[PDB]
Amino acid sequence: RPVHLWGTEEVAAWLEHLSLCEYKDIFTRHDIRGSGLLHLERRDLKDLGVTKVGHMKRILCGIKELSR
Amino acid sequence: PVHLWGTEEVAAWLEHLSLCEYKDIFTRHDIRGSGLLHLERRDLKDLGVTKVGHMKRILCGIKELSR
Amino acid sequence: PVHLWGTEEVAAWLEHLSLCEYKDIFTRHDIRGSGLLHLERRDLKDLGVTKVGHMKRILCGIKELSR
Amino acid sequence: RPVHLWGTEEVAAWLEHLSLCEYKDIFTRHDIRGSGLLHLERRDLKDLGVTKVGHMKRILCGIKELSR
Amino acid sequence: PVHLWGTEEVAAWLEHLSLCEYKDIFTRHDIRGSGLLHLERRDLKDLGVTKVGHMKRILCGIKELSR
Amino acid sequence: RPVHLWGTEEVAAWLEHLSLCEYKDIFTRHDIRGSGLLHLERRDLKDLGVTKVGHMKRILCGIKELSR
Repeated sequence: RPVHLWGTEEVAAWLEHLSLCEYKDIFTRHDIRGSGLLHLERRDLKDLGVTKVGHMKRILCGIKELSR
Repeated sequence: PVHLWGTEEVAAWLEHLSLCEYKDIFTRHDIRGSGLLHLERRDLKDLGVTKVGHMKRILCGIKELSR
Repeated sequence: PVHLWGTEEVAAWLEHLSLCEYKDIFTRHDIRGSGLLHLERRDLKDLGVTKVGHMKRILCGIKELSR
Repeated sequence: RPVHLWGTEEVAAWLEHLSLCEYKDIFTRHDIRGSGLLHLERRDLKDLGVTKVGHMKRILCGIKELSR
Repeated sequence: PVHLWGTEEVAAWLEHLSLCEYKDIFTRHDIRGSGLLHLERRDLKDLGVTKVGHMKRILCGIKELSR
Repeated sequence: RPVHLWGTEEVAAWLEHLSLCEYKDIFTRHDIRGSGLLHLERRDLKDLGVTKVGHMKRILCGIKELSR
């Protein structure tokens, strides 16, 4: 289960875990593997479709909250 | 506790700063409690805030929240 | 050494990342070794890559090449 | 010979020097003087006809590799 | 001061760049001083300039005017 | 008088104020209200009839020079 080995579906849970299920799609289409998450930057999220800041933040912080 | 401020809890805060004119976006962007705590100049720029005196007012209202 | 990777050397790499589905363009665009080392989000977007998880996979495969 | 004083033909060599002779034409038509090179941006190259990324890159890096 | 360059003031400038062959359009389009200061790649493309080396020459002659 | 509330005639002055009176017509026909001005883009101007760059620029800059 290493954060870095999360298959695309592993990530999905996570988001669902943040109540951001509504993003499970794209995050899946863009083959967002475990590791990928760990480096998403505001722009990646913008390219990934996320726009409500409170969500980028929510996702972004859900990340530091991961590696760490 | 800020850490759990619903989107409406934040609203008050802004209104407490006399920045009510921003309660909209801050609400649309689902700016939860925690989110505030990490806004960076850019987030505010993306959030619509532009008058520096306001970005600062909001940003310091944050430093003046966690600490 | 990457710095001299012919267009086919790069190909392997991609295939090493399981991104074989990109070996085409990367070859058409005469993506030599050095070129890789400087691809920027845009180059990848121009290069056809779009699934973020891939741009990242490629980009990090690069940081994970020079360093 | 100052990079900034390269006449249009000076540039030409350079490209030929990168094995990008196939671009000597346009680069010449667009009166690409020495200095001009120094500021080409992805778009200039796209307007200049270059499309194979590996070439824009090759040219672009041939530039930092110049001024510097 | 550029900021007030009449259409003919601009003309000299171009001629100073050895881009006299453009003094026409730049004059027709009533390219006043200030206008120059904001030309963007497109304006030049609309203005007729096409040889990149010239758009650049003009554009930098501008950066090299305000600053 | 809020830039955004300029009636069609309010705009007119402005243009006349830029010595672009020769455009007061179209700008009036196209019911160019205050706010409208604030978002004109090169194309709007082209559709609006303005063609001498120095004028689009003049108008365009007369705008940033407004909101700001």
